[PDB]
Amino acid sequence: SPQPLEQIKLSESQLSGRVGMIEMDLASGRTLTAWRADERFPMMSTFKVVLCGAVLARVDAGDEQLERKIHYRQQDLVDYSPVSEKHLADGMTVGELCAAAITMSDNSAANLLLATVGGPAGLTAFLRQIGDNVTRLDRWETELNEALPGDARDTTTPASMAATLRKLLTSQRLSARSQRQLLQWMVDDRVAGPLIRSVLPAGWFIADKTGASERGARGIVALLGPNNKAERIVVIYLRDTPASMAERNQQIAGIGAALIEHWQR
Ligand SMILES: OC[C@H]1O[C@H](O[C@H]2[C@H](O)[C@@H](O)[C@H](OCCCCCCC3CCCCC3)O[C@@H]2CO)[C@H](O)[C@@H](O)[C@@H]1O
Repeated sequence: SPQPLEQIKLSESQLSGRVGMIEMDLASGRTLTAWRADERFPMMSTFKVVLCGAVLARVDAGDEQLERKIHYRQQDLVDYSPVSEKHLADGMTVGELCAAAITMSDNSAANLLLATVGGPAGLTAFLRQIGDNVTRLDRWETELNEALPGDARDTTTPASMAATLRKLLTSQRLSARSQRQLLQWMVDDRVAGPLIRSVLPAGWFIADKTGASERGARGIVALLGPNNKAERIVVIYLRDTPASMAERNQQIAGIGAALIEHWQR
């Protein structure tokens, strides 16, 4: 593989789309690689990590409990509810809802949790309160995945998302237990985590949340590193490509390959 920046450029040429990426040390925030890091990209399901950070902040303040059971109705469900459609009789706890949102990308779980933090506007306010002045959530699932060209709704930048993830995971804004919970939910991703491990060399840590839109977008927020350590945050977003989902996936994987082969920068 080529050097990471060279591979990112090649991916734009092959996809005819825009790529945005940051690679950052998790412990310190050192930025190693920036490419279109201040340009906007749709978050898609990657927003669910920030959502559950806001839920955990409420738990830490005594305004929520991960144990609290939410009884919801079938009319509350939106498209793609693999976990939440199974619990119309018995409900789900707040913590189960976050696990479903992050680890299964369950959309109805995410909307139930979004309500608890004051909707898109409440989540955006939380972001402002932790010093992210760029990321914005405007819509609910599934409309937030529309990814219309030129639309600023439901977007982040690679730089803002990486900094926000680092804040949630490490800055002691969340309690120790809450930081550990957020990390574990990402470690437990079932959508892409197992597939990524099956193509990662031995020794590499992964934790992640992915997102997708049928209108030529794709993204991942990840923790990655050798020696089984979550050394770096890697954020990659794609937009405005006509390419197949498979080719979007392959190009993101190719950027990862370039990082792995050229890690010590
Ligand atoms: O010399 C480095 C390594 O080179 C290859 O590893 C390949 C691997 O066989 C392939 O499957 C992967 O694809 C990359 C898969 C990307 C995984 C995650 C991508 C995401 C998630 C994390 C952030 C970035 C994007 O590339 C590496 C590096 O070439 C060898 O197989 C391996 O023995 C060797 O240790």
